[PDB]
Amino acid sequence: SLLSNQLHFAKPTARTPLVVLVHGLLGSGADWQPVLSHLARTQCAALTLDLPGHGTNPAEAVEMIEQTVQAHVTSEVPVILVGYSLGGRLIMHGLAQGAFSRLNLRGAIIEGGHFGLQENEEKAARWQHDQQWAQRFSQQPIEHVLSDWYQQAVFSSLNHEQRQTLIAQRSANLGSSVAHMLLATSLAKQPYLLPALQALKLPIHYVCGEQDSKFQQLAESSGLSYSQVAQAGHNVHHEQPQAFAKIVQAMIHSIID
Repeated sequence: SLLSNQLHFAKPTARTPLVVLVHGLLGSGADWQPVLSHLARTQCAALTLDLPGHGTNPAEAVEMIEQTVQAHVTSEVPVILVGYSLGGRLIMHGLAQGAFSRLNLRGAIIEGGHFGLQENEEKAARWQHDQQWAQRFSQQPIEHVLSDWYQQAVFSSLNHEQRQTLIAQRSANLGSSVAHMLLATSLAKQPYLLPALQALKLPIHYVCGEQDSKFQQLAESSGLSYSQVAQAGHNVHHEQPQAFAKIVQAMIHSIID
């Protein structure tokens, strides 16, 4: 069993790194098409994947990501893991646990992934918050829930037309499957990851949008190398796919000739 997946551009090899792209809650591998359009010019292979409960197919998610990437490479192929939001957190969690140790990992790019909450008080509040969203996704019309989801602060950069486009695209999701994934990977349950990450020899690069105050402050205070993208909020790969692809290219350039 693999996650739903698609290989792009080229055969992964020692000379052609594999860029693994992992979307966030409500998204799918199709979210990466704008970035891939720009990355096509760079010698690499890319792998898009659908997280459990997502796509046209509605420790565990992490294992399945590792297995799906492993199915496309040998130990000689350099791999870059790129994750947006939940996808970022899944990658960071795997990295903190040593879960990708049988891949030739050469870098990671994390776009708006939360390192975790530090205090039981916040974790409790987060669990309530996540349960309330999950119930909404379970039992209310998805377009109603999505209309509120896209009013969250992380999406402050978006205009009405952008929000409406996303509401429409995301309304294909199965509400119950979204809710389960939300809870199963709730931030409330996440160990704080930043110390484990800081200790890795692997280069880890954080990407934030300048208009996303919450994740810009996380990026800025993390001590990790980071890009802060002008004229973008949380979802940089949607808002500024060319700038995002340039960041991925820079890491590819850093690992091979």
